[PDB]
Amino acid sequence: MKQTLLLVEDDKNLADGLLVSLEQAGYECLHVERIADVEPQWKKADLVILDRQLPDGDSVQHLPEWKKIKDVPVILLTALVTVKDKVAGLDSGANDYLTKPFAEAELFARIRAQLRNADKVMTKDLEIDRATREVIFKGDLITLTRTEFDLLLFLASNLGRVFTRDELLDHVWGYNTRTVDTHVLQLRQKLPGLEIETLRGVGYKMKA
Amino acid sequence: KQTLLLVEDDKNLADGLLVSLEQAGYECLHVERIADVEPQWKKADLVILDRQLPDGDSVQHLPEWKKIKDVPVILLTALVTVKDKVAGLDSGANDYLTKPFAEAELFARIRAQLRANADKVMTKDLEIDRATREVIFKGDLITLTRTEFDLLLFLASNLGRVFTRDELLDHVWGYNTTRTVDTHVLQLRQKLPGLEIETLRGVGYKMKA
Amino acid sequence: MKQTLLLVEDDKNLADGLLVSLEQAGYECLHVERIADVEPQWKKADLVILDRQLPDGDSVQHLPEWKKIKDVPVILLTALVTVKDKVAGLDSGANDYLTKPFAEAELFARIRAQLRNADKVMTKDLEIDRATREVIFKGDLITLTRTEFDLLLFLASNLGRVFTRDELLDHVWGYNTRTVDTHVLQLRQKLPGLEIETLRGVGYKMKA
Amino acid sequence: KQTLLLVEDDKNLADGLLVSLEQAGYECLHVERIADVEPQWKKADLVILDRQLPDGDSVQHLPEWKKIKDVPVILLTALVTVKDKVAGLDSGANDYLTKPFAEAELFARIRAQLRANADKVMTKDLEIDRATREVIFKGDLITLTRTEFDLLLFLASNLGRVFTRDELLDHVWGYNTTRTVDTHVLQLRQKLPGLEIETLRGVGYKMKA
DNA sequence: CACAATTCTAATTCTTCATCGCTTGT
DNA sequence: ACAAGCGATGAAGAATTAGAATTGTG
Repeated sequence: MKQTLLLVEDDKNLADGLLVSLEQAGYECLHVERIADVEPQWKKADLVILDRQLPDGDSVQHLPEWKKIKDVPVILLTALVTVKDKVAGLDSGANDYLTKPFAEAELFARIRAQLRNADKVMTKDLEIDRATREVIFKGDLITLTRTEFDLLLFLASNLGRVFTRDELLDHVWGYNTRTVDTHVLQLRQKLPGLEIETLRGVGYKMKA
Repeated sequence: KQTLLLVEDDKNLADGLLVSLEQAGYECLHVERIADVEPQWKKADLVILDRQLPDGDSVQHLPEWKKIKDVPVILLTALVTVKDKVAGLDSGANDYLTKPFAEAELFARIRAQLRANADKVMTKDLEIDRATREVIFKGDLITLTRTEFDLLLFLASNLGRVFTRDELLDHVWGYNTTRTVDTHVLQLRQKLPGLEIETLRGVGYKMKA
Repeated sequence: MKQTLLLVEDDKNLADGLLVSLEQAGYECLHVERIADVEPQWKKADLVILDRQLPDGDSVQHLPEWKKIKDVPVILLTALVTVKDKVAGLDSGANDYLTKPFAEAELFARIRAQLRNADKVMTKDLEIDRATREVIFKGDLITLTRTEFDLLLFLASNLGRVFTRDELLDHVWGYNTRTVDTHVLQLRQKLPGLEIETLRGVGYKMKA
Repeated sequence: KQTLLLVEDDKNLADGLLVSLEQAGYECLHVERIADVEPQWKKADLVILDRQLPDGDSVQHLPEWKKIKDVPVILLTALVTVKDKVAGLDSGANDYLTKPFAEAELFARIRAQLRANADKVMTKDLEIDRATREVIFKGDLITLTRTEFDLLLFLASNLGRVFTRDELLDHVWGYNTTRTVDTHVLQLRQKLPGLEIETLRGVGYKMKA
């Protein structure tokens, strides 16, 4: 019961308030205010909420080439009026729509219904299927726990990315110190040929 | 090719919208009552429902239909109340419309939900039949309750797909009680011997084969 | 030990969805749109939410006589952001203020903060404290269940009120048929001398 | 008679605000560091706290301060994001205010929080010492783990009252996982035989005394 | 009265935390 | 070599599935 999430919005306290309810909801969040920054986080993202009027042009015009990267449930949430925009937003690749002042439970409903190969995460000699929660290393499946599988998968999708151990507490356990090492050592000592290059202070990324 | 379906008792606008939809390329199906929905649900690849039909409300019968063919169910009604948009979409509904609608708004929500036998299952061990609502494990006709008959069917459709106990009370029961499922499988190990249901610590339950 | 709630807002959509994620939350709600309609819904409540934009005048000018009845946590929220209005809203009896745009979680945080003699609701030969959930009837103490005690004190606060059998179901059972009859019998058969006057195939009511 | 307190390292702004309260008449205290924030917590009927402090954060140590006296508190900080606002309010706060503010705004929020031996307790058969974390239950000396002492602590504080297991996790354990309390009382019947703990099937637990 | 959800309850599978010692660069 | 930091060690305290009569109920 855990997936990923993305956000795009320039509004300040409304993009802030929404991302509090979702981190209280249990879906990890990425927040962006520049189309120049949406290319990095797209592959990481399984879902996208968007706004229409923004810097670097109208976002819907920059949309379809990101759809071309991944078939991702994309919802344009924005203040605008015409049904012409509804056709403008949904003739292209898109899978719903909303509008202006709204209630936050409305958005939570339209995205909950959309939640219900691409399901794999392949890196180097490793197949991770979360529909079964099984890992394979050179044709060998080793069973892990819900927390061991969590940290490994977050770094099975994030390649070459380093985050801090305090950040790993709030990214593997969800919203609310030395376990990070004694269990990544549970991983090294139980997965022969583990390719996690330890670092100093700041610590963990996956080369490939 | 492409097929669809619709359910509407109001005559003038329904007849006219399927005309423009028959003018459109799609081949069209239509009924006026809920007893006629289950006949052609299968051959249809997309449906259009309403909340105010003659023979009752369409949501109470919905989730059984998505478990014969999971096709995009687009609700359409005069109920602009947001609590319907909640009960609808948190039942097996994808999207809504407004009671009057722009025609190109409707189609745009048809393509957007199109671009992105069925009664018999074949578990290597045994056989399940949803018509007679029974089970045959190596010849034995096991006696189950509806609760324990229903949780096995949603799992036999997605075997090997482990899911948490919180995402099953929203899938066997109605969406939106208590903490129970641990005892509902314990009875199925008690009466179906050697049934491959692996239990994971802190994760969930799943069927391997 | 769940409790009550109340709402005063003429704006319909933002009062529509606001009560959704509260019914999703687990507190029953009351929906008002006139100050002449605010008077009757007060005593039954531990909490009160209020708007300053109302038909039939300024809501703060009808405020202290509601404080007289019960000292209730009554937040305010409006398009009036002036600290002068904050002094107006808070010199008089209240506990908080807010702003038109928010996270729905801000209210949720600012209502969980207020929850923590008046615990009782007392009727004919009946003493019901919700903090212990024992019934005292003519002096006798008698056991109940989770739902038995919940519907008994439901009709204990509501004097002479009548809800339909379907209305009693969604109220005492989780959101989103014959038991209402058989359980009110497990109420009569438990305690004799209970003024549940059955009506015409319709509803039920506790008179006094 | 009416007392209150303040916590801030900022020098002149704190000086001008406590003088206004002394101009307001409310007898007040002030501490500049967390080193002495704990001593004078008892004498105050209200506390104004700032998280921006040189010797660390304040919310990370908030709940044990309220756990000694349930007096309302207010947070004042340069962190005006809603994620900081809800985090403080959910971790035991009682109100909130922005960083740059007017005076009567504070005052009106001082009265609004005013108009509506705390270390040892003695109950039947239990004579509890919270400082040394020891209990003498029926003549014997009992010593168990920490969480099993904070659990019999908030119950020993609000005893005779029931609380659902959901309302204990955010009240005894760290908020800002269900099969636990069902087992945490079990060993309380193993180590404290004869404890006066009734249970409510479907509801929470309580101490009968 | 049948059916179902509760509390035990009993025996494990996992986090977290000190301690030595060990891996990086300073 | 020194000086922070990072393997490892292996526990002990949390969770985590399994039975039995009880309780509640649509």
